[PDB]
Amino acid sequence: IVGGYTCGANTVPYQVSLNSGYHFCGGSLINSQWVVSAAHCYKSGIQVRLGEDNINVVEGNEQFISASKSIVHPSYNSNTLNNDIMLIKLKSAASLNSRVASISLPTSCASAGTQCLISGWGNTKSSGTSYPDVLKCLKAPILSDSSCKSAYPGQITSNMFCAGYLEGGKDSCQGDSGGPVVCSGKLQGIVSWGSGCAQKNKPGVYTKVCNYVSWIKQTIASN
Ligand SMILES: [Ca+2]
Ligand SMILES: [Cl-]
Repeated sequence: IVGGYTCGANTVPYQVSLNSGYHFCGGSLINSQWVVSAAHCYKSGIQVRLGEDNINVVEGNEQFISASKSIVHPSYNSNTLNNDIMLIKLKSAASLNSRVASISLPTSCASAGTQCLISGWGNTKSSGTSYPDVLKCLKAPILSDSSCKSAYPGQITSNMFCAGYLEGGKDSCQGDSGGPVVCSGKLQGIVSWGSGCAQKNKPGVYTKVCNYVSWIKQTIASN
């Protein structure tokens, strides 16, 4: 997250870190035994880390649970990142508390102008590299469909939306992938892609989760 702020320990209790010996991706806990992340975050050897603030320090409140099953969207296209969404089922159920809580799925899509909270342990630099150990937060608006497709001609599908600032200086970045975009207490976005970070007319591109709620619920229910 470039141009955000320190969330505060456990102020985003649905934010998970995906870990394969290191934090590599964000995720969103949607019930005690299921995480939503980006398909492009897919790999073997995933440990889900809940209750995390500093990902380099055990502060108490952490739950480390291995993934039992990963399900990449059937239609995930790694070339275009169309349908950039993946479910992860935990070996055992998260103990739910004030620091480890689920985020509700959308009952409908969000519109441009809605303010959202984007969070993650990703890069905080537009130029160069700096990785925070503590969770960063960004308030950013959903941008117009039209604004989004003009920034990335030919690359935005109905399964993608832009959030942020065409002026730049505020954006998701490398390491934030699979993380939450929450608007009005609903998981509307997954940190998917973009061109650079916090560059002018290059807003963050997010997986449009409201397109996936029927697939998420059917898959959870059958798995
Ligand atoms: Ca920690
Ligand atoms: Cl916050």
